[PDB]
Amino acid sequence: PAPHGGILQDLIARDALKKNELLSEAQSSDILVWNLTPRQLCDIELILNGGFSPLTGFLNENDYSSVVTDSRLADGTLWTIPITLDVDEAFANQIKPDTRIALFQDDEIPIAILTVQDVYKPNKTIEAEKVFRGDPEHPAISYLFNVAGDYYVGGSLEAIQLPQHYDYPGLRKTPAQLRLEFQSRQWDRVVAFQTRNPMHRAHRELTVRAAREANAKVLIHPVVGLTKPGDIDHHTRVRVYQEIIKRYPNGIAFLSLLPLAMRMSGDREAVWHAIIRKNYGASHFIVGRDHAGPGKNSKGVDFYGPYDAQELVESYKHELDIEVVPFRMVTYLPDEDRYAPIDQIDTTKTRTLNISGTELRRRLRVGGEIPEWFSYPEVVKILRESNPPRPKQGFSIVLGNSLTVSREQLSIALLSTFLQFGGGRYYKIFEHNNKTELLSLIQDFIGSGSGLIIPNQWEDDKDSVVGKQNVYLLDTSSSADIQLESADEPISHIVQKVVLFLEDNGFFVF
Amino acid sequence: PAPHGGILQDLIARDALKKNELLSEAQSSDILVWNLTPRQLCDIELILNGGFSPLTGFLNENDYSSVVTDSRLADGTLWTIPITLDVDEAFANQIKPDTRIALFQDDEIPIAILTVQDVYKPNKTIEAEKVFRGDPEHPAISYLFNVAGDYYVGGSLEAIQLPQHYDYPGLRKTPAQLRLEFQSRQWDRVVAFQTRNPMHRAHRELTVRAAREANAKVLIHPVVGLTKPGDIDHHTRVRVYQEIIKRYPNGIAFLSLLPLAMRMSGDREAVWHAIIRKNYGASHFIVGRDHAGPGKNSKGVDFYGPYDAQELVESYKHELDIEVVPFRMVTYLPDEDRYAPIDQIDTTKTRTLNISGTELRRRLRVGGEIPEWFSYPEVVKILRESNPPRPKQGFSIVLGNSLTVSREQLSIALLSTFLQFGGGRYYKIFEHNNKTELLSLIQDFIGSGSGLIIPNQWEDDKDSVVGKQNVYLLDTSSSADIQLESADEPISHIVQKVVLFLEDNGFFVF
Amino acid sequence: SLLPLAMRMSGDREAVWHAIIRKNYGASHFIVGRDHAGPGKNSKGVDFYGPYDAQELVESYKHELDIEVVPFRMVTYLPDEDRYAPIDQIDTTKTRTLNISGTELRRRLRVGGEIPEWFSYPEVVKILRESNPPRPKQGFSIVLGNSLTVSREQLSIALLSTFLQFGGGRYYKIFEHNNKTELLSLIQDFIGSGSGLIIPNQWEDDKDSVVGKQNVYLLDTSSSADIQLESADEPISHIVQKVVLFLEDNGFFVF
Ligand SMILES: [Ca+2]
Ligand SMILES: [Ca+2]
Ligand SMILES: [Ca+2]
Ligand SMILES: [Ca+2]
Ligand SMILES: [Ca+2]
Ligand SMILES: [Ca+2]
Ligand SMILES: [Ca+2]
Ligand SMILES: [Ca+2]
Ligand SMILES: [Mg+2]
Ligand SMILES: [Mg+2]
Ligand code: NA
Ligand code: NA
Ligand code: NA
Ligand code: NA
Ligand code: NA
Ligand code: NA
Ligand code: NA
Repeated sequence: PAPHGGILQDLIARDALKKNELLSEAQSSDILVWNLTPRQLCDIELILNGGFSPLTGFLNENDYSSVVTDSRLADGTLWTIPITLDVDEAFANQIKPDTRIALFQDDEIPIAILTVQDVYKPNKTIEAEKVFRGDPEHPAISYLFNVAGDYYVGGSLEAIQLPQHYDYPGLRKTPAQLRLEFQSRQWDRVVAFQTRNPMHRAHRELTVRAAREANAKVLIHPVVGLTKPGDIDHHTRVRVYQEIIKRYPNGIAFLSLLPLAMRMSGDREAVWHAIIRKNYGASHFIVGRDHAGPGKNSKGVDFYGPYDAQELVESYKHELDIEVVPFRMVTYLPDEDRYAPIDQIDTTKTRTLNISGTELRRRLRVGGEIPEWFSYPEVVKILRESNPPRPKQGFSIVLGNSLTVSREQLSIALLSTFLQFGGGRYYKIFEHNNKTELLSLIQDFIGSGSGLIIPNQWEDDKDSVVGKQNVYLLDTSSSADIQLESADEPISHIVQKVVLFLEDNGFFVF
Repeated sequence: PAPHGGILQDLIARDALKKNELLSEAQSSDILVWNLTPRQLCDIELILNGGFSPLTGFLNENDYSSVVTDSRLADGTLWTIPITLDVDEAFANQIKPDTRIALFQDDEIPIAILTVQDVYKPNKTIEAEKVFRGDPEHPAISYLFNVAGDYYVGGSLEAIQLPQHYDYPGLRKTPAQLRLEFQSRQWDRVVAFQTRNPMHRAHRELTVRAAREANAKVLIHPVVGLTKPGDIDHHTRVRVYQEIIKRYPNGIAFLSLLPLAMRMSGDREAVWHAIIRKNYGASHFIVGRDHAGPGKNSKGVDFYGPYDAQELVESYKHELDIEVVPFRMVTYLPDEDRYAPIDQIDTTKTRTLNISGTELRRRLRVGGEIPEWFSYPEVVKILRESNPPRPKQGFSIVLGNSLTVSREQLSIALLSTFLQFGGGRYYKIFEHNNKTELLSLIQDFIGSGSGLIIPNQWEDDKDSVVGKQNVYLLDTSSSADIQLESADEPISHIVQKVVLFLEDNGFFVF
Repeated sequence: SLLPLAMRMSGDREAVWHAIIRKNYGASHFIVGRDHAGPGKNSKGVDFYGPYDAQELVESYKHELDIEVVPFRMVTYLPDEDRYAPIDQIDTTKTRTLNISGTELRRRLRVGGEIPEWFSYPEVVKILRESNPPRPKQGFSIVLGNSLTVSREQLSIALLSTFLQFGGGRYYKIFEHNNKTELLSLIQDFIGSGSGLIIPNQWEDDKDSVVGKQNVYLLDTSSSADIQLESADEPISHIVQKVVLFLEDNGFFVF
């Protein structure tokens, strides 16, 4: 269907003949520069390539306010997620309306020139409540307060070039490009599938049934910008998509990556996804259970109800101009060797099997088997590689502050001991000297599968620098992972405690 | 047989009742301390545990000189390798005869008290020529000049404790201990096998035949102190020995580790090995082809003739007091599915197969198959782990000084590109800032299998800090591993050059 | 169909006889092979019959045998073509051919080695391996020679305890025959059963015939001993080693 607002605002194409001129202005000595944050790069790419039609810049306060309370742009155009350029006070003060500023990437690549319409300090409590529902634990609110700038700069954009990406150049289709790809194949009915996760047999099955019921071709449009915190990296995920797309019948599916920065804003985001896919050329879209929802908070309560998304999108059905296909999740029937829509089988009368994310995570952590009815083997092989089991995981042993035995000798004892065991893990007694440049290397070593022995703890005002994954404290204190019987426990006893701890946790296997 | 000189100089046992007294003296405030170098720890352990009977300390000049020219101690006792305590001038000056000094390990563990008999500056050109044959490339001469102190301190030793080791506590038998292990099994004929390498089927076969011909039990006595430069680490090797010892018929073999510091001094060392094994309780010993020889020098010439060792040991036969079993190397006969002594088959009349070290190294580098007739599978599995093939090897790409493209962008491009590929290798753009504390981490990352992208070169006065294995220079210069067409070559072209280079070299496999 | 014939291995005469016999059983044709029904060569390595005596003799009686004799066209395997072809059709020096002699087949079976499907069908090879197991599965006997002055009761006990350490499932027995025929005749049955027997003393020479000599080894100082002792009073532990390593060299034990 036609782009939201009727026109594809592909600013790259619009400004093609001003590229040199704009590029030269961006590189002028007198122009004020702003370095785009990683989320802003995600947003500006979608504005510049028309992914966010009718947007043609970051929202000024007039539009922003309507989006916050009315879920629309001041002109009444449905638009549920505010896209603004958040800056700090120091920069906001240097700019006034009509000021033209340059937006760079990595402090070296000019992306666009923004003509300032306004500068304002939004009430983040209202946005937090109105747009994201108010739970301080909602990733969007966390970002809203802890990362986002306190001042929004609204203004019209002029394009120099889209944010630079060196990976998957072939798959990052812009709206215009994707539309031409469909057009060259004569596809005029396309159902799009959103995801920020690996795809298993069930996803393959459900998307194909969608294709069959909507009489449409399939578009697997995964998000590769910012997704939920803790999600699997997009490189791993792209590898999985590239693998699963080969499992569809020839000529029925197309894989294209979307550099979107999700807010995990549930029902509002679901609407936004529909609009965005319409701009990219899809005729149909599937909205899932708790679509774009971040789940439950600490108190175990739902950030959104499982059907809020589908209900909200349905309420805007008459103006979305993109058909929404009903979400029919499928489950595996052992006794019939097939998948079937969950709404068609009687739980208490028919056998069904499925592997929850929690269980999948466990199996991967212990190197256990994962059945082909759940996920294709080539897909599982990829997941095991990016997330190796414990015998292949790195780790660190931190000699606590309470230790009175010789740190130099205990570290040497641990090294010599670990080195006896096989498995190929690399070991290092690592001294950081409380230097940040060294502390930041700890998780890289662990990520590399290495075993580090750290002679002493770093200062508390440095915790933030070190990731806590697979990092274990050896100390007399109660908060120690490997508790010492006493501060002067004999080195050989300590060594045993560590070895058996690592064994119990799967790092060593004999 | 009886220890060389007639008495096992086990100083640990001799001084058992002075341990507290000696320990207290070593920890006195006024006593002069010397930190033992890694080779001296190897030597003192063998002196203290009687491994070097009749030695009871480091050689004074009187004995040392006789060993250098006469191959004997001043009393006429056969002794071919000088064992001295080499120190720098600053320390030598602080000591005079009768001075009692303490010998520590790791600057914290007291090993012994040495009563200085003399202090002298040896003519290292004579020792180099007389003891090690004079080739400046002989590892012993290299050490003699580049590492060893210029002053020898001769003196009698009193034991506090043997050098601390936390790995393989069970297998490091002292002479007295090994002798009791043989005695408890009623073994009175034992043939010992020396090695600083992995053991393959041929070694298993030849040692068993030795046992059969000498009517003796087998002692696999591998060196785990210092061996030849470039040798496989002893942890890997011990794993292999522990594995192969299980392939002998029950009750025929015993595995014990020897903390010797080899000099790779060919025929002289061969004699020394015989003496040492006699002290440890062996009745027989096998002297191999080019036994304890370092091979050929740069000009491709032999450091020693292949039979110098066997000939020298044979010339001392009447006073060694340990039988030397003839070395009968075996080779595999495909057509008969068996190994047979090489001196029994006609090369041109019978089929024989064998895998040279060079070829073994290749197969391991490319992950190729290695047949069970060559080495037991459990042994090969261990070698593959410590020395993984290229797809599992780490590496570094150094952005040369000639580069005029943006280093920050080229590094980012390489990262994003590498991250597309699968395989689980971990990647890092690593900035060392010419800091030693960071440069020394490069090979640890590579040893961990990681891929590092280094934005700029380090200063030449730092080369020594970084190992050169799997480190590749991207530069316009001729000495670059990955040569740029020009200093400003487009980033995408450079990326391709690197990817294809790494592929050609096996790091990436598609 | 099985024929309860008692062959005489009488070469060409027997070949004729086989033709007659098959005619009686109803065959219209018969193949006479190379050295058909021949026993091979004698000690001096000379042929009991010429390779074509049989075919020639049968051919000379062709007009009265009343059964057609089909020419014998032996086939060989062509690796490069994955097929068998008549040996009389290929040029030895121009075309690759593979084949496994009886001697080699026997070896492979004795050592448990692989035998390729181009030579014999796997189900056929499985059967041959069962009736003729490789050395690790073969029985054997160790006879303590008459020259031994060490204690026979202790050496036998030492050997037993030692063998019992090793795995593999072979059953062991210190077997006393007391020169009784009823016991001596059981030796090869035990060996045929895969068992390992330790025999404390030799039987009288007028009894040799009763015991098969397969896998029976003499431990003695004499020159004709399979496992030669350094001396009659060699220490028991040394003797044990000599035996273990001998059995290993010969494939009975594998570690
Ligand atoms: Ca703030
Ligand atoms: Ca719920
Ligand atoms: Ca205490
Ligand atoms: Ca010097
Ligand atoms: Ca040579
Ligand atoms: Ca240029
Ligand atoms: Ca013949
Ligand atoms: Ca005697
Ligand atoms: Mg882009
Ligand atoms: Mg020690
Ligand atoms: Na429409
Ligand atoms: Na999904
Ligand atoms: Na709700
Ligand atoms: Na002696
Ligand atoms: Na060797
Ligand atoms: Na020579
Ligand atoms: Na003839």
